[PDB]
Amino acid sequence: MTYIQLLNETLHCYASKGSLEAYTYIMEHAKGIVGNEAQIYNFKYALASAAGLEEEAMHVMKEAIIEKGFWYGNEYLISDDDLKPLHKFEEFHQMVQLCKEREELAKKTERADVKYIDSKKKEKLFIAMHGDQENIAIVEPYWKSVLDQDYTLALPQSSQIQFSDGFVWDDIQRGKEELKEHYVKFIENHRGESVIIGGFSAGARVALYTILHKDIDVDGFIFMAPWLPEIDEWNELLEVLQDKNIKGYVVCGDQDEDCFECTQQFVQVLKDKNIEHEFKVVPNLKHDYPEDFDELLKEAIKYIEDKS
Amino acid sequence: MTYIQLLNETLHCYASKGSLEAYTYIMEHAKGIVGNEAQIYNFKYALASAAGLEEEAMHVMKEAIIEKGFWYGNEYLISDDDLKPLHKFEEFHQMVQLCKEREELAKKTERADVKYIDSKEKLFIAMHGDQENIAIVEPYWKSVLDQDYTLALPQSSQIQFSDGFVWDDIQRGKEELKEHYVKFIENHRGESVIIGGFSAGARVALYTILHKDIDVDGFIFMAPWLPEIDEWNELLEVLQDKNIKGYVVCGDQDEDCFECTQQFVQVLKDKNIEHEFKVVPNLKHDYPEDFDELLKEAIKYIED
Repeated sequence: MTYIQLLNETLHCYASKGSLEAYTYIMEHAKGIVGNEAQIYNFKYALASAAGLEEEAMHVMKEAIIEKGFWYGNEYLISDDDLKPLHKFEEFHQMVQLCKEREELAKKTERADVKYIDSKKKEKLFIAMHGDQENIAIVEPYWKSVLDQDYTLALPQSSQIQFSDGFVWDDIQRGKEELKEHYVKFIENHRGESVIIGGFSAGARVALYTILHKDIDVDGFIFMAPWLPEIDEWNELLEVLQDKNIKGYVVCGDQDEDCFECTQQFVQVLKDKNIEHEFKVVPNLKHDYPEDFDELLKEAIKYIEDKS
Repeated sequence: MTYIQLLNETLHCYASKGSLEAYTYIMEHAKGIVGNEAQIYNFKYALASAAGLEEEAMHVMKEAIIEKGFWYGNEYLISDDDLKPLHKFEEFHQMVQLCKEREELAKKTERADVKYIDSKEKLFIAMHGDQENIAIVEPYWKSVLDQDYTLALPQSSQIQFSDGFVWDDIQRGKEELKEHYVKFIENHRGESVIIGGFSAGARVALYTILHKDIDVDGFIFMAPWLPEIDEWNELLEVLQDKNIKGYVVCGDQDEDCFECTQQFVQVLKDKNIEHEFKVVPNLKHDYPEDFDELLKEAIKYIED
């Protein structure tokens, strides 16, 4: 029973039954209810006085005003009809005067006040992994549209350099390590909610390796022409996908001589291990992203965590 | 044509046609394409050399390495078959040596790097009812944080009794409401803004909006008390000017506010203002017990 329910039912009871019953009602139900005691006491002694329980009303009043130090309107005090039976008492005039004082003071001191309760800022993260012989400039354009879904985009670059501005994921260990380093650093000074990791070819490889070694907690993954040459060797580790409930959105073009094979073998295992996912083959496309890839990203994200 | 399309079609052309045609292909399509130039130059001179255009290849190489300062793998350089025709040239050994230096340096210096590209600041103002305060109203509007909204709970300066505040003088109310709001936006740029209220609280909220003292995207009233709804006929026009959505809720046992709330909803229909009224059965002058769920819908509706 909330403060308002108590107050509403009490009033109802005043009309329904007498002032006596309503007094009896609030006596029993007021206990424990938080809100504004002053208002609760006013109701109590007003009902007491109205019902004819003059003595009860006086000590209720005393407590409120004397013991708890609250105050009520002067006009109300000297004009509420329910309180007339109390004017006989001298203690009553004492309270009146005591309240008047507290009121005059309280009114000159009126002032606005406000309480702000700032939000936590649901920070979402998306990590995209470039392909071999790429870098951040080259992979950014294809994953830039994740900001439209309120996602902070992290684009990691491998330390394994092959030529000026060209980087690779050959050594999948350093990759997994770095990927963890970046991820740890990010959550340490944040600790976000949703996390989706995306990748292209070898990029997608390290992404999947990392996830499976539980080096990164992810809600879903979005691979584009992933290069997964040891898909059979990772049969045991793929279990991790069914014990943590992760959604996968995989895309690959049917003219991709290097990645349609491994991408379809991978999808086969995802079906065998009943992992919620969705594979999309784009006709005529080779080893490149589809021209309406930013639209697929919209679906993918919707699917991944928007849905559930 | 993207960097990848260029690179893929060029290779395709190498297999389809000769190394000469593929060279010719990349020459005309590379122009303008953004993306790793080093990789683009490698393709160019490698195809040149392979095709038999040794001289062209040399300048291509020179530019890339000399003029633009890029470098390539030593092993690749001294082992790619397509580049063998270049070993005759002394300038070629110069490049080799120049790259070896830049490579040794670059490889001892390998290091991870990452680029972050960050992605609002929303405000919600709830107005307590007469004879209430911040403690009493907070519980019914606390669930707006779940929708990424900063919650502002203003308290009227008009005190009636210990910890009991009222919106009698609807002018001071409008004033204060503006003061709080101004102060907040001067240091926040609040994108979305929704104002909510209960009874008299909702009244000041509406009065303020209409005097354009506060820009709001929507408003959520609970059992609003609007006694001069007809007197505000002219000022209600403002709701059709900047296009605001309204979500009004009221209980059918509310002796004091079901009248005015329905009259108000009537005007909103007459003035064709996007809105949605919801009557909760059996409810008196109090919030519905599943009110935090209605707030979810209301906000969904409003921002949509």
